[PDB]
Amino acid sequence: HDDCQVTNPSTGHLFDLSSLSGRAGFTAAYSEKGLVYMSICGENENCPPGVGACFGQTRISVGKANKRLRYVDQVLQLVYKDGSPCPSKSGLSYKSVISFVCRPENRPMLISLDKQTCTLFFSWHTPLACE
Ligand SMILES: [Br-]
Ligand SMILES: [Br-]
Ligand SMILES: [Br-]
Ligand SMILES: [Br-]
Repeated sequence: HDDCQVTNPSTGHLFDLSSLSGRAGFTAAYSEKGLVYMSICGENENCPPGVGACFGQTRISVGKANKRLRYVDQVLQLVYKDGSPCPSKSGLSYKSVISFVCRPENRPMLISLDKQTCTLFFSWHTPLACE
């Protein structure tokens, strides 16, 4: 239903990330000194309009925001696609994959940047991802 909510279809458990939404959003550490700004289920006020995540140093987009929350194998996931053109001979764009995993007891982390696909992979351990 693409409103920052999703159910586990096997159990009907309703997951909801609306409590993390807001333009102020969050940041994740990037490299030595940089960061990435990110808003959940909406654009981030530090990024260009419509952009849900962007590099701190440049405000260059690594994904357009959306509310299409998905459930797969106990993980909740947002995928912000259509980022800026990345350094790529074949014309790829940056995208951000944001994975919420259960923590029964709340900052995103960048765990990987796959240069092959220009995809930034983030993880966020949160009680919001538990059932
Ligand atoms: Br940066
Ligand atoms: Br949105
Ligand atoms: Br894309
Ligand atoms: Br992790």
